Amino acid sequence: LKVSDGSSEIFFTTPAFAKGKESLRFLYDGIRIQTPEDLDMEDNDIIEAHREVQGSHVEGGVVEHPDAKDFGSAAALPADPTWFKHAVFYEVLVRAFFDASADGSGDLRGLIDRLDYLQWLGIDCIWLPPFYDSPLRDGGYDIRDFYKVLPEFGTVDDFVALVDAAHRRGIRIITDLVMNHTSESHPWFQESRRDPDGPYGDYYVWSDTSERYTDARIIFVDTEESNWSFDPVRRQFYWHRFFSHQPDLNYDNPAVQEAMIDVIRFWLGLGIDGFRLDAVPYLFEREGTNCENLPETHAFLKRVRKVVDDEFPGRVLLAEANQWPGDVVEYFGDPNTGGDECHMAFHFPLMPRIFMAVRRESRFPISEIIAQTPPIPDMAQWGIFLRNHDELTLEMVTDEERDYMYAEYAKDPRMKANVGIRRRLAPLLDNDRNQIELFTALLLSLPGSPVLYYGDEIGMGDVIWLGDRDGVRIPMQWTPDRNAGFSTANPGRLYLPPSQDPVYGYQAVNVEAQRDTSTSLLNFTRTMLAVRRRHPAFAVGAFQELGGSNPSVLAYVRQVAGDDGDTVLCVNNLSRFPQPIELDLQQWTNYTPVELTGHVEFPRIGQVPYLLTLPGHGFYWFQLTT
Amino acid sequence: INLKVSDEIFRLMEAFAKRQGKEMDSEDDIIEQGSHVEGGVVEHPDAKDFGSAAALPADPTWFKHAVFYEVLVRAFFDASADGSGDLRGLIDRLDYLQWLGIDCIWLPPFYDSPLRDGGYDIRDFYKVLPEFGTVDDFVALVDAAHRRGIRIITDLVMNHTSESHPWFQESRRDPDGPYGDYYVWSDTSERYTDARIIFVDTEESNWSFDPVRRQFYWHRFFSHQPDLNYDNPAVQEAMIDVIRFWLGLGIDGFRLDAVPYLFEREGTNCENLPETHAFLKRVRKVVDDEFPGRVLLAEANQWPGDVVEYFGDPNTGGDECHMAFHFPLMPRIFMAVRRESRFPISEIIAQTPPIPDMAQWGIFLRNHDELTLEMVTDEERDYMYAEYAKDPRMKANVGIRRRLAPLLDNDRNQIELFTALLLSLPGSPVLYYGDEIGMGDVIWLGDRDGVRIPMQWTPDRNAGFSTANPGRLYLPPSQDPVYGYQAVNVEAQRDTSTSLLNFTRTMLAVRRRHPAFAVGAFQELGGSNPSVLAYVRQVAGDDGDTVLCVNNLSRFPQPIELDLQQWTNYTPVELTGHVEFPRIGQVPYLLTLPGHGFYWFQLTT
Amino acid sequence: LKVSDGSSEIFFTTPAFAKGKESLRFLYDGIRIQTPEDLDMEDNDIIEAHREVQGSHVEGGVVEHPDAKDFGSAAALPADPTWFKHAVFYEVLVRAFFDASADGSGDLRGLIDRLDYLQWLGIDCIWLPPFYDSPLRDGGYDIRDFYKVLPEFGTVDDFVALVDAAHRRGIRIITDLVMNHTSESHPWFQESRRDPDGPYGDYYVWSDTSERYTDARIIFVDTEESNWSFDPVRRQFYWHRFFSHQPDLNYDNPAVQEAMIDVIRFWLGLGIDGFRLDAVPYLFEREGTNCENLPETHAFLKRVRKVVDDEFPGRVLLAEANQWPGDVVEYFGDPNTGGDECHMAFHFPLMPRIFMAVRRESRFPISEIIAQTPPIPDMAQWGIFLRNHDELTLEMVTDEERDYMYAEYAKDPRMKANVGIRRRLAPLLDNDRNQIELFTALLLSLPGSPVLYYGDEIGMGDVIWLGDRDGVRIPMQWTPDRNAGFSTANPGRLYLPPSQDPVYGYQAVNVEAQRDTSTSLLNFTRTMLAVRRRHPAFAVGAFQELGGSNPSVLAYVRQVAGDDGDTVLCVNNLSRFPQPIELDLQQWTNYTPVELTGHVEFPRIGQVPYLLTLPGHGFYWFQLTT
Ligand SMILES: [Ca+2]
Ligand SMILES: [Ca+2]
Ligand SMILES: [Ca+2]
Ligand SMILES: [Ca+2]
Repeated sequence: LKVSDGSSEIFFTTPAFAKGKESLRFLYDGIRIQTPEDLDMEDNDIIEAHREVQGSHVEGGVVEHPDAKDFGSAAALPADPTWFKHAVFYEVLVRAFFDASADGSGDLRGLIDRLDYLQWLGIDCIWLPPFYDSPLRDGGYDIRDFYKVLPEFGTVDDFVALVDAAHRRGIRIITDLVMNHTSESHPWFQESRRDPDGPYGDYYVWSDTSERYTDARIIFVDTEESNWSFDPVRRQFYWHRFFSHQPDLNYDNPAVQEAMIDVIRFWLGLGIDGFRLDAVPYLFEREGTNCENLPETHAFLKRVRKVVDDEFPGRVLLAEANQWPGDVVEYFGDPNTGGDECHMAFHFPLMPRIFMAVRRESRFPISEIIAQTPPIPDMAQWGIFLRNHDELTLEMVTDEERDYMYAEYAKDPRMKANVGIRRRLAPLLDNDRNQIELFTALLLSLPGSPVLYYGDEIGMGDVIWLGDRDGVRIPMQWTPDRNAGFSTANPGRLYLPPSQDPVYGYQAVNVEAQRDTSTSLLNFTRTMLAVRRRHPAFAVGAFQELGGSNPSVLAYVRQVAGDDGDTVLCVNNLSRFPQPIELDLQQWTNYTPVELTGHVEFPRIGQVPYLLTLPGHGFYWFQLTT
Repeated sequence: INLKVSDEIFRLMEAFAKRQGKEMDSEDDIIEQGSHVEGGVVEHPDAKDFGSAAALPADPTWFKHAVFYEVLVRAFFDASADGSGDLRGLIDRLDYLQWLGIDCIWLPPFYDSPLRDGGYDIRDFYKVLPEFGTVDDFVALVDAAHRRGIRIITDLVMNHTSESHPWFQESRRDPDGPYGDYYVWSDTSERYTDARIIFVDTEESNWSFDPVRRQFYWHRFFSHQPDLNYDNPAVQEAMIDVIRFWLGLGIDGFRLDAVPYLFEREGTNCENLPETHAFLKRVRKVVDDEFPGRVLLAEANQWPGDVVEYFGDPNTGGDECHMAFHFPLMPRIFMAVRRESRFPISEIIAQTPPIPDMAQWGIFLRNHDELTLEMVTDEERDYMYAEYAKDPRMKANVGIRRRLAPLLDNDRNQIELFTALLLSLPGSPVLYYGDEIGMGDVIWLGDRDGVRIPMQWTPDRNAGFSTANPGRLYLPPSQDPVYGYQAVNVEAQRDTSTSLLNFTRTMLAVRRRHPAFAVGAFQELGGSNPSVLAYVRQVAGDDGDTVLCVNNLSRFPQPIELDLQQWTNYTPVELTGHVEFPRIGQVPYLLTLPGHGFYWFQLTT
Repeated sequence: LKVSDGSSEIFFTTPAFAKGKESLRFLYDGIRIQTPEDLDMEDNDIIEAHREVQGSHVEGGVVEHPDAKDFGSAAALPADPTWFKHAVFYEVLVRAFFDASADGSGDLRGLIDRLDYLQWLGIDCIWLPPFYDSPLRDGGYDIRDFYKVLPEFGTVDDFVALVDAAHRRGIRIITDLVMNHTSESHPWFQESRRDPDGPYGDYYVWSDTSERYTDARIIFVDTEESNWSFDPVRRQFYWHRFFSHQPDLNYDNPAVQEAMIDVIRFWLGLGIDGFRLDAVPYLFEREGTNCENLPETHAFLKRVRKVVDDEFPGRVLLAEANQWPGDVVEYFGDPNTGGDECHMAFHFPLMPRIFMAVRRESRFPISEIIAQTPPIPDMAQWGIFLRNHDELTLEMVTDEERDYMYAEYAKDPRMKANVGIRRRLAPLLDNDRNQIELFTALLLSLPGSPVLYYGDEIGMGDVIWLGDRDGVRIPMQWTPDRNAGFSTANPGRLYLPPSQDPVYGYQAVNVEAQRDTSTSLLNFTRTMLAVRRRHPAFAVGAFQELGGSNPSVLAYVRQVAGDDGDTVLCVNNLSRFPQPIELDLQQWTNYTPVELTGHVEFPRIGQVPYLLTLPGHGFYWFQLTT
């Protein structure tokens, strides 16, 4: 008799295969069995082994959804409305970290088991890309059910257990949430194309003609030909700002707005602490405009921010906005209010300038965007991560008018080749350890809350051939064991093969090998993460670029405002050669720099230009004491 | 000063050129033709515009006596050192194919294309994709292949073009122009509603609204693949001129793709229309009149019985396609092994319709085709219809093109058994590149791209396929611990005599010495054991080639008593070892076989 | 029909296997063949494929040897009796570099093909471990024939071609040569145990008792029990200072001395430029002494040095001597003579102190041995290589009386574990790129001629399980191809398997990958090799350790004596943390340091302590101009 599941097979009056699972369902010739003569079983027959309240339900023409009271109440933390400024974020796919169910795909159940590593690393909050139920036609960003987590990951109660356990250690949880669109398979859309006179008939934008909203540009110009697609059911055009399978929400309907914010109370009611809003420059669409950054779109964001500010105190709202600095600051809100919209916006053109600066060996590309950066509300924080494109529209922020480097990125072969490809830090810097430590020093010292991608802390690579976005979404390399220790299942049943690259593969780089070795990149990242934790000037301090005699090196002091305030000095060399520089630190005369990693005392600053020397791509961190 | 040279090294141009394995030309920091539209006419080159390739002596039956080798040009060999397989690289590796013992090479589409659908979206019918080479490089290919007895056929999508085709750009821009009616256009979507959607999960309608022409165009496949109005007489002559072009260069034939969807009529399913066969009958006419001795193959994801008429009228001996493909073959062979019974194979043969005399079936070892990704099955005529879902392996590899070795868990015995059937059963066999050395599949990079991984030649860098940086490779060679190039490759397999490659070559060389495997009659022999499938391939006439093939489908040793009194007093000679077995009398001949084993015998006088 | 050679098999009135060889001999059933019916060949028979003036000949009781005039005359270089001071040596096994014969073992024939890489790297002379005919019972150090090169490597004419081609590019050739002993299989020994009254009966030390020379210690105390072994033929004890199969030469016989120096004229007459003398503290043995460093042993070395000085001008003589500095200086000769013995002696305890210094993060372990080092003749040069033990007796130089670190090496786990094991630089430093660049900066700047082991320039590792000495003797990793591009033959027929280690293997590190990448260790070594070439103060300059305010960093100036002399400054940090140091460079007031790799100009030195800053394990190289 054969017993099979697809990848693993075992041959055997009597009434072993389960023994790394308990939980499995067995059938024979399409018959759910619980002795062979009873079932007319003959030689060389086959038994199959398949896996075994959970989901919004459409009843009488109405899509019902459960409430947060139907599930367990997760314990929250002492409310600190300014935690997101001191936080270090860790973006990671649930699919890619750990597989506890041994089903080939990383699940929530694996995430709780790996929380000891993330605390040991020194992160303060985990950022989860969308994991709700979806057909996975656009990387989980085409939500099919807001109230149902993807079954391949787990159940909602597993999410409550994660928020609980991550909270017991002092770590928070945020997630993406697509605002502009849902998937075709969402019940709201299926009701619109079938019951126009029903309650969900105007939940989406419908028009008898395509010559409407013509001034808006097509984001995915290589795949889609128009933001209007002819639905075969309703016999009408529906508005999709991304792909055809992603119809845009009609926020012109107030029930849509009330439904979307209701989903926001649902997860906040469960215990989550934050949200990154995806595709928010496209909520509202009006004729004659580009259907982007409209004032009513910002008005809805203001309403959401209060709903949280009132009902869910101490939460955080982030904004994914592929816009040049000066246009994203609008999504912080009105400056006089001190923050009436998203608490955080991401400074996208940061590394695109940092990358070009170290290749041009000059600080000017970085000093420019910092001065050009507008001020933000005091209770707000810029979001700085080490990537060039956003994980929704693989495009880089640029401005023909306000970016002097606009025509210079294409003059870089590394930039011109990795266009539209999201890559990890190590392959972006050709695995140069000196540069990896340099880019990490900048990200952990520049004004704003840093975001770390999973795997960049040990030097993981990417399989770009697997996708321009999925290539960076490879399983986390834990051990040099099978499946990189990420799953104890068959390799052919995994969601994606762990990288077997000769230099970036799990056999060569993983947490186990780096953990058991000093001078490992993992220990470097953890050391800097612990150093930065002991100094709030790295999170809420004021930025001041200092006078230098050498533009090849970027130097700046971050000082916590007030007497006896935390004052650190960061010096970063962008040249591949040793460079000297005299510093204009006369503002801190009689201050004594103390290097942070080694606690080594350096000469006391005075009134003469302070002389430092750095190697190729080196950096220094001093504490300014008195 | 110091200088970086990148595509990284810190004279400079030459020194960088030599280290990259490329030619130089190929005070005064970093250092980094087909068809043409002439107003409103899309002019295309002619067959006389290039040199003529040397052809082979006219054989009106070679397609029957042939073993085909499907190879994606992007995957065999890279000579331009650009990371992708080109034409130029293929001609170098003709020595391996001639040594392997194939007869002709089948090439997936290589035309200029934006590669939005595996090169099946043709942007220009008269320009080879620049990464693959140029039209002049094909002439050298067809020439070089022919100087050694090897022929060339390629895919040719018939039903649709790419959206980027100049015919479609003039159709949506100049509706009153000469190309404005080269495609099907509609003002409503409620037309041809009785036709089913092929890609039901990707597309929601076979009509699509162009923003320029503000009209609905017909596409049987993808939105970038608009169907062609074959009711337009100029479309036909333009397409048969495309056929005239390559045949004038020297190609030995084509496979016509998506042909059951050419014409369209309201009230029908827009499939297998009489005008579609009437058109193909005219294409036959023009190839037999102008280029005698060429072959037309019909891609048809249809059930045997719904494909036989694509051969044409049997009275004429075949006035349409010379070849239709017998698709449900291995799905029954695969089921037969899991059933340890010969009924899944013996039943399809007992219900396969006749074919014209100058026709031939096409057999390949795959469960799904390359255009779509569906497994053919008929609720009425397939008695295994529902039992495929009762197989976890079949259920897992659904819509997934997978090679032979992963399908059979790399079981050497099973691979030899499937190879023996493919090379002995009636029909011209097709070998996918990699099945000869037991290559593996990557899967994760595409349902159809998983089998399109680079040819694993040597255990050197890039599997000996390219001399370029692995980053510039179009697809990385498989580094699987069992299926990788370090484990399986042409270099190692050629050495060890017990290798699969030496096995397949031995079968190819043995089959070449016996035409009964190609044009002989088929006669299943009654066996007392249903686990064993034994058949005879006999050539009509005295002293005709008569071979006996016995195949065991159980994983255990099995005996079999056979009915060979029609061949009394003969002597079975095994082909691989030329060992003489006892002469057959009036007794049921007894044979014993290992698990998943097979014997080939030659009944001689 | 089968055609086989052992690892590769091919099955086939007719009269392919040769096609990557021409050259092969074929036999069938022990019959040298040049049609099967002629030879009674049947089905399933087998044909074997075997490989096809060269050797000293023992005639009438006398071991005759050829002369240098019987072979081709290799062109020499313009005589420069001081080239060995400016030279950078590259020790490499012929067996391990390249296999041109495709026989599984690296040959001389491969060495000429790879000479373009060694010039491109920037070496000045190649050092070849012993390659004469030998039974390979002790790593080729048990010479069986001085006049016959090992056939597995090639012929003598292949050695003349190598000396020719290496000379056309400006590179020289030296080799080891065992002085104290030969192998049992040497014809001189076989004549001694068989014909005592013959000419070779007193070529070795024979005694009827073992109670002679009792005060000498046993080197290989773990394998041998006595330096006396009872020969079964002569029925007498013969003296072996190493292993039993290595009987010591009897230099008390003057014909032995004349024969040994004759071998020296043989290779120098061919065209070689140098010799490292192996086991020279054991030539002469006298009763009551330790049979080591005896004055008559030094007297023989003096005689040899002249024989070269007179007949072979411009050659070089090196001395392998596991002795503390102060005892090895004796092998330079009498200081007043200016050099009457070996031109070079190797400073063994260099890195043993350098290793302990960077682990103790203090310059004192290095500053001590330098001051304790005695002066040497002006026309002499210390030999500095990066290893801890010598490749003959896997032991480390130490002195209970004159080594203050004597009892401290065992207190280091890395040292205590790698005892008796010769390891490469990268595994010795845990593949820390910063430390590898630091140890290389010291070796390329300290007083003396540097010696580089093959593979350490790209970061190769070792397979210590293959042998305590053979583990470092793995094939050179050229390409990620089969056999690391070292041989185009079967992997099972290779002499040793190329390292497939996940981090040190050829797939991960090889010359091809490093050559095509900036910031690669190969390019670093080549850059430093080209920088040092443009500055003779790195070879013949005077050493002066400078006054420093921080013992964590080693600083020294190397100046070519005279006006406008070459003056470089090397600063080397031994701490894993950033460290500042004020330099006492008042001797070079108004001198301007110019960093060598980047040509960056640093502040002009004056009368105030000069301040520099370094990172963890960093180093700087400045040129002192005026
Ligand atoms: Ca919208
Ligand atoms: Ca190419
Ligand atoms: Ca059509
Ligand atoms: Ca001696």
